[PDB]
Amino acid sequence: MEFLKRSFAPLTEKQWQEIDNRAREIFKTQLYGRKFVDVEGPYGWEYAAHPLGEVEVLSDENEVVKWGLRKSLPLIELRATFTLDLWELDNLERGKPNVDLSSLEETVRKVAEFEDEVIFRGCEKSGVKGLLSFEERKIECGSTPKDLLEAIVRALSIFSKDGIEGPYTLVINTDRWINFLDDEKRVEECLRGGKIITTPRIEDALVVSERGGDFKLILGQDLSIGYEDREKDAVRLFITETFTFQVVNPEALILLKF
Amino acid sequence: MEFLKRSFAPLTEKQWQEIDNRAREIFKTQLYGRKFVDVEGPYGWEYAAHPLGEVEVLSDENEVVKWGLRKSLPLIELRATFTLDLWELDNLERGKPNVDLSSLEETVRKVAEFEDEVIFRGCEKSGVKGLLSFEERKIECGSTPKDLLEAIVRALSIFSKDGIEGPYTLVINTDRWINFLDDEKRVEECLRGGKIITTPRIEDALVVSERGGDFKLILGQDLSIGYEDREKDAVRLFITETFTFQVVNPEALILLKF
Amino acid sequence: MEFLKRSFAPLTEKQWQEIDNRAREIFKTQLYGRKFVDVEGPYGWEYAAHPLGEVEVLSDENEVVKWGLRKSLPLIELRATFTLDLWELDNLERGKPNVDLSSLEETVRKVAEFEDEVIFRGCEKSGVKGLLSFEERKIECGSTPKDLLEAIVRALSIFSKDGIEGPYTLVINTDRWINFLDDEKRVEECLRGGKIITTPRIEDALVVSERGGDFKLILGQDLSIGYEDREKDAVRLFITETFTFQVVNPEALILLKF
Ligand SMILES: Cc1cc2nc3c(=O)[nH]c(=O)nc-3n(C[C@H](O)[C@H](O)[C@H](O)CO)c2cc1C
Ligand SMILES: Cc1cc2nc3c(=O)[nH]c(=O)nc-3n(C[C@H](O)[C@H](O)[C@H](O)CO)c2cc1C
Ligand SMILES: Cc1cc2nc3c(=O)[nH]c(=O)nc-3n(C[C@H](O)[C@H](O)[C@H](O)CO)c2cc1C
Repeated sequence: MEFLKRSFAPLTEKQWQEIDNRAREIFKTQLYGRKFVDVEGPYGWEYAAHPLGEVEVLSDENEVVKWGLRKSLPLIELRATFTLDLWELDNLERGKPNVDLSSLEETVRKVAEFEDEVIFRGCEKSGVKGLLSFEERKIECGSTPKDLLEAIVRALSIFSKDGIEGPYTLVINTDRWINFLDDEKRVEECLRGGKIITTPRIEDALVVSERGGDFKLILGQDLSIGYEDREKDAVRLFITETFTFQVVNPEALILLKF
Repeated sequence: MEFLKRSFAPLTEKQWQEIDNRAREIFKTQLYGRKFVDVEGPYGWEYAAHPLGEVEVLSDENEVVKWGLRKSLPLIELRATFTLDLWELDNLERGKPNVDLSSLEETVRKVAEFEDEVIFRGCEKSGVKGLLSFEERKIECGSTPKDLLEAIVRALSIFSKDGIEGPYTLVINTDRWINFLDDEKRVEECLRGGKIITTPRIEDALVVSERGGDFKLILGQDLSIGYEDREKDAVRLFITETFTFQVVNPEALILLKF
Repeated sequence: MEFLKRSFAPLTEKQWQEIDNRAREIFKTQLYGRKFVDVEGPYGWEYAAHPLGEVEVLSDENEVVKWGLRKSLPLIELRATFTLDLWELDNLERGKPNVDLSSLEETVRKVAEFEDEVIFRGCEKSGVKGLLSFEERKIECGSTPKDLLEAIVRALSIFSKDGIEGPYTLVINTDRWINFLDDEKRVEECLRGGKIITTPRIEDALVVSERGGDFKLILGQDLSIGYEDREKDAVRLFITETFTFQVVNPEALILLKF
């Protein structure tokens, strides 16, 4: 990882270990997307496109030679920077255990919010599609604590129509989960071993499968931390990665508008 | 399988694997009949009758020599054809994962519907009998969510009268299952380890056993896919098999008219 | 090479060998570009982009997170088709040595013309640059048979100014080579072991080096021949590849306008 200029920063290694261990936990908890979607292995730092397979024809018709341009998806790279003071980072070697890191977490939350917004609603500039854009997969639901049990069965019938099988899971808003609270074992038994996930991002529910191979995530470099500069008395660091995301089968996904 | 002219089709083997894997799943999910009935092994492509055992006498009475013709059941063979384009099937070798197969599934559903209609109501031309034709095995049921628990017990008594035993199962319409929804563990305990199956074909319920040997299915050739022709730019394929079905004991079967 | 549907064509292998051997020679003679430029190895049939290294920034300024899209070069794929009769292709097995192939060569010339036009003048849709577009590398020349000897020296001085060294070569129009014909050993000695190449494409001369690494050619699949169809009595075939081209150092190249 030589492109991360790590050996040129005035910090002993213990402070590096502390910073990494503090960031990893918020990434483990705050990324909802990685729980069901699938992940393809790391490639490198310079991989710069992914192939679809199609071809676009630009030539005329009455020609002896014909030609066209292949198509692909270009990755995304991001970078965020923050500042940390040196006296407080140095108080660690004297013995204090609860050192103060109060600007790391603030940006560590914004990174995750941005990524989840991309996965759930998509950005048109890069030409991606979001899970809330396949509109024609809709059913209806109610409000009384019994309507949910009915909607789950009516959805598994449509799954059974096609070839989708395997374990199922439900993804629901947090505030709506209050009304249906009094019974939970019935919901878990109707899913036939399913799991419930509650999130604050979306405003309704949706139902998905978990057999494998329907949603893919392409990573060039995982999230990493590195050095930038030395301002006056406060060191400056950054965090970065490169990624993209594709949805293969629009059939293993049902949106339950309330 | 040389009678399936497979080596004379302009497709590399990867496309064959893709097509087989796409069809197998819909067959695994959409065939309700195969779940409880029993299946006898494959024989061959030219087996053309099955023996009952009876004899029909055609001669007169005052003769020194008497003769008659044996009786049997003749199989059924079916064939369905569809067309697939070549440019889209070729986009697979360039790398695209979500190739388009939108006429395979349409007929793959009609085949299953036809077969289940034969098993459940029978065709008079071939002289078969359907599970909804043994009328004299009837009881009565109600609508309140408690009536089902009563009907199950009243049915197991009549099973206990004869020699039928072993695990039991219930087969029910999908739309009716909505009313009796609030309690499910009681139904499962009264069956003493039974299972519930919901289907959209029939309009009421019925109760069967699962010990083994009461319902048989005779297969000559399992469902298979093969080549027919090359029209202009779109290849053409077909799907086929041969089968028949018999019901031995009309006693391990109870119909609950609502 | 299974994507080239070769085993499904009604031709014995000897005719395949004959056709390949007839095409290879015209490709060996008619491609001027491959003589000095360098070639990078074959990758595959689905490689679909090449990375430059740059990054384009699209976000605003006053944001906590910043993002941008990486850039690349997309390949080119081409396909050309022709028809060959069967009676004449069959006269080969009886013994005739000079069989008639009179539509193969006609398109085999157009393919090469198209490719050389791309290398020498570039196509704006794919965003390439041609050797005749770096205008600011110009000098002047004359007409008398002595002016060429002067221009070569005046060009090698400018090469010596920078780091360019190694063997040199000259590329010249065919019709102009008539005037300077009477002396050739002097030109060859001033190049200090150089070589002269005469072409009918360009309208003037230019001087290049040959040390290695200044001009690159990226190939996905080399030129290949395959089967398409069977019309009535005349089989139909095609020829294809995928490529792109880049110019690294605009300094090892001098254009001598007459
Ligand atoms: C007793 C004492 C200890 C200090 N220790 C540190 C230290 O470990 N790191 C630091 O950046 N500044 C430290 N400072 C402050 C620093 O030496 C001084 O204020 C400079 O002017 C800050 O750039 C210390 C100051 C005092 C009086
Ligand atoms: C660049 C290009 C690539 C093509 N590739 C294919 C192909 O792989 N399979 C195909 O059936 N037709 C292909 N076609 C179309 C086909 O060669 C031509 O339109 C015939 O007339 C179709 O029968 C292609 C056409 C172009 C311009
Ligand atoms: C003696 C004889 C030999 C022939 N041999 C060939 C042959 O090798 N290939 C062919 O395509 N047609 C051949 N033809 C022509 C072909 O059999 C016939 O004209 C069909 O109607 C052409 O499609 C032959 C015709 C004759 C009279």
